[PDB]
Amino acid sequence: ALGKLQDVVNHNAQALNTLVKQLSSKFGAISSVLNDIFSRLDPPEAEVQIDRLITGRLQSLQTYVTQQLIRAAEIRASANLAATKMSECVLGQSKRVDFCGKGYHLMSFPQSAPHGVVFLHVTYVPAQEKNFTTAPAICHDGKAHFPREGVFVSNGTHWFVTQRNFYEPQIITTDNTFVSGNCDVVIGIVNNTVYDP
Amino acid sequence: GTGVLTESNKKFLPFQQFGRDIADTTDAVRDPQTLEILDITPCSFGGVSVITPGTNTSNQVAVLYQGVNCTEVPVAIHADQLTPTWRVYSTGSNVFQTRAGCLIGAEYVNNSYECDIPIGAGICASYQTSQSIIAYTMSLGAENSVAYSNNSIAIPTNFTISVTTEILPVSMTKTSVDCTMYICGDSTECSNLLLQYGSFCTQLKRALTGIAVEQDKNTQEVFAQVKQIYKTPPI
Amino acid sequence: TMSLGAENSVAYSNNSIAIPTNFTISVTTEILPVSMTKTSVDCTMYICGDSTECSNLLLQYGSFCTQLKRALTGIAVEQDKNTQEVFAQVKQIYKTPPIKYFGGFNFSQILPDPSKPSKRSPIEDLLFNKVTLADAGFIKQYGDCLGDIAARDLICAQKFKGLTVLPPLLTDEMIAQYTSALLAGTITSGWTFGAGPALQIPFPMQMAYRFNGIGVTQNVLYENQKLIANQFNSAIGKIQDSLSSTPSALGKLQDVVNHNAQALNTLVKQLSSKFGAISSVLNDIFSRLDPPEAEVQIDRLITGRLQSLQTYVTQQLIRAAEIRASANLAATKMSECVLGQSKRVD
Amino acid sequence: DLICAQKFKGLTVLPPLLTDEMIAQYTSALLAGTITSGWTFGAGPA
Ligand SMILES: *[C@@H]1O[C@H](CO)[C@@H](O)[C@H](O)[C@H]1NC(C)=O
Ligand SMILES: *[C@@H]1O[C@H](CO)[C@@H](O)[C@H](O)[C@H]1NC(C)=O
Ligand SMILES: *[C@@H]1O[C@H](CO)[C@@H](O)[C@H](O)[C@H]1NC(C)=O
Ligand SMILES: *[C@@H]1O[C@H](CO)[C@@H](O)[C@H](O)[C@H]1NC(C)=O
Ligand SMILES: *[C@@H]1O[C@H](CO)[C@@H](O)[C@H](O)[C@H]1NC(C)=O
Ligand SMILES: *[C@@H]1O[C@H](CO)[C@@H](O)[C@H](O)[C@H]1NC(C)=O
Ligand SMILES: *[C@@H]1O[C@H](CO)[C@@H](O)[C@H](O)[C@H]1NC(C)=O
Ligand SMILES: *[C@@H]1O[C@H](CO)[C@@H](O)[C@H](O)[C@H]1NC(C)=O
Ligand SMILES: *[C@@H]1O[C@H](CO)[C@@H](O)[C@H](O)[C@H]1NC(C)=O
Repeated sequence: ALGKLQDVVNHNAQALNTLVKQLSSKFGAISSVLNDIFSRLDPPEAEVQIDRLITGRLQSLQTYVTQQLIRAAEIRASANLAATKMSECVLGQSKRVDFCGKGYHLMSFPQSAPHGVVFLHVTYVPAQEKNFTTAPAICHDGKAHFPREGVFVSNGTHWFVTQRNFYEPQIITTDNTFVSGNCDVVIGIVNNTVYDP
Repeated sequence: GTGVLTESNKKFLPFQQFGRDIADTTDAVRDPQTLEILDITPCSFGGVSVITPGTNTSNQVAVLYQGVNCTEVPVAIHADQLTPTWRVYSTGSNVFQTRAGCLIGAEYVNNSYECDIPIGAGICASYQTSQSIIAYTMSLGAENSVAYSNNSIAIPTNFTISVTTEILPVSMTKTSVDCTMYICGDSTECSNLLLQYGSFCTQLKRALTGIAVEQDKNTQEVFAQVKQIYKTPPI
Repeated sequence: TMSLGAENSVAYSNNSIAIPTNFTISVTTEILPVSMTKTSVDCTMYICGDSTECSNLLLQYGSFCTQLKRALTGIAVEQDKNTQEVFAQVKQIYKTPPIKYFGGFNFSQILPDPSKPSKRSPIEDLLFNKVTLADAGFIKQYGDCLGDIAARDLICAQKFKGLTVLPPLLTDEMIAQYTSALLAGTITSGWTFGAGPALQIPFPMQMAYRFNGIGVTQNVLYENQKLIANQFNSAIGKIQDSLSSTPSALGKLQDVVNHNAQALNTLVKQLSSKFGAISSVLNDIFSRLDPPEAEVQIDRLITGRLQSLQTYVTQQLIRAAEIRASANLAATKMSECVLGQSKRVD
Repeated sequence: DLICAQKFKGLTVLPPLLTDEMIAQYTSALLAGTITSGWTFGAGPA
């Protein structure tokens, strides 16, 4: 579950552990303790031994710092992503798919984890389907009849105009249905009535 | 140098003896005592890679030899050629060749399952049944044929309310290093020699301070988007 | 001097509105890199050319080499993650229905082709052929590398130096199957399958709802169905022609491949630098010097080559971060665009 | 702990400016507003 923060912590700890362990490395030099080098060699050669050791250790610090720069850049990308997620989904309702949850989005709740943030995207998912016979327009009186908002479906014999994301049939009336043109150009136009209130 | 010697079909000009390549390594040589032009090629090699279920579960294991074909891999027994002390695998009967390299220790299965130990080029091993390591091409999923028709729609009559977590990192630990004490602790001569390298320690110090303040800004701009703290109502 | 463009004088008038009276569908491509090539470097065959004393001397340089290997492994697994999260969003591989009459729209250019042994649509075949990819994980038995070959010389030299590439986990056929599942679902179901399984819906109805989602009612779709079908078909054919004509259409992917090839090949050239040593061959250094000076030169050369490898790794890390940003962008595009309809301009 | 050991050799770990109680208070404010106000409190008041 929490792998995406556990890895942050473990990578930081591992980098520091490697940086510490580098102290024992010799880098070709006779030993990795400077006092022994000073108290066992003459200054001219103690000089070069220390030179090599300093170069190695400084280069180790340098690579540590560069790796940290790159990790910080990637974490800043994730922090910009988290800021956008909190703004767009905690403080609103997002309209872009798969940004704030698999499915249609309703809300979101933040929870503060150590070195991170956790969101609880409360989404909406349709479950149970039922096939139907659908027709783009209904030619009542020669004129076509597009559904004002919804799809045309037929439970076999009768036609209803339901919404698209939750089956809920209503009888056809002039308020579900707007008209534009005539039933001579569109294909799949059908013949039905449109009750007038 | 070491390697394998080959009858080079190439022709040297009468005065230069040996060739080279992109890197200045020798890639040919005119053999003395025979005046024959000889090639050089490194003895075959390649990384190995171990495929193990967790030790808490099993102790048997399959080994992947990357790149190499399944011809020289068994020939290379540990006694002479195979450097690692892996003698049983150099003789196993379960040798199977994939596009990643010759692998030893798994039985190829003609089935297909969603897998856990990726190998490469589709293959991926696992543990199954009298129970050992398999090696099978992965399965993308249950190949479905969604029914298209030009007068049939499918309208959902029932919903559900998922709630799915999503975990994002925000900040990291704000380390900081002490250049001189790290490189050499309490050695004045070493400090003298160390200051001679210029603005390295200052540069590291500056970079790490930049990272730390960036962390503080990260947390501040992820969470502190609220004008004033609010209270939940009593009821 | 650079011309920004043809000067124009848009006309303002507080009782003048220009309402268009005719549209024009248009299909326009958009290339994106997703995954780079998974390299993996052998520390002690590059740094320490097939020698014995040098390797022992390397054994006292700390954990630089295991750290390098660990970083490159992280990059490789990251690349497989990128590909898997961009393409394999669909849980269950759908497949196209036998009939291909989608109200008049012609998908033959994008839907798969049963004739070819490579089960890819013709457009995928075109751009595929166009991208000149260097070898990425053949079997390369010792035999194919041994010889006086000419074109394989580059990969052979890289392998000889120990530098090598690893095959991507998902073969190109599995990638093709993933893209075909995305296509079949988005054709016969629409955006509906981004919120669960795929709900079937006749394609003219789906285009009617796409239309209705940009402020134009649906009658300008149902009343002009054949005209829009012809515009769509022509547009797709044009795309095919335009891709075929200019080889620079997809220069981004070629840029990725070439950047990797250059980056790794510089590495092979680096070995021809003495670094202030006697020569660039360890064996000669060991075979002409006494241990004291020999070791000193060896240390000088090992530090040089380790520094070169460190630079290579670092730049690989940078480039992998850029590719991961592009792959996150492509994952967001395949979500908000392929699996839905986007309201974000441009 | 190992932290003391790595503390020597001069590798300090500075604390984060925001303590976990402060961060928890931030998220508590967010939750209370988003529960009794909705989206309204991203735009000006609550
Ligand atoms: C809808 O038709 C398809 C066509 O085969 C069928 O598989 C499916 O079961 C039908 N829907 C229901 C709810 O039965
Ligand atoms: C369809 O809906 C109508 C609504 O009046 C209902 O009377 C009828 O029983 C339903 N089923 C069929 C098969 O017509
Ligand atoms: C629909 O009705 C019209 C007249 O009302 C008739 O001319 C036409 O043939 C009918 N078509 C169908 C498909 O019922
Ligand atoms: C070395 O011995 C071979 C034996 O056949 C002979 O051909 C060759 O000339 C000899 N080389 C020299 C330099 O004498
Ligand atoms: C492995 O070597 C054999 C040698 O006869 C060759 O036939 C075979 O094709 C090689 N493997 C592959 C995958 O090419
Ligand atoms: C649906 O598809 C069938 C088979 O291609 C076709 O005969 C029919 O005309 C289509 N729908 C219409 C327009 O009636
Ligand atoms: C809809 O689904 C719920 C479970 O999600 C179930 O309890 C209920 O009976 C189903 N039918 C209706 C009409 O709600
Ligand atoms: C719209 O433009 C197209 C050009 O492709 C033309 O063929 C068509 O007749 C135009 N329609 C109208 C109503 O002007
Ligand atoms: C679709 O385009 C292809 C390529 O030209 C060809 O089969 C034909 O022109 C069209 N066929 C159908 C059925 O649309």
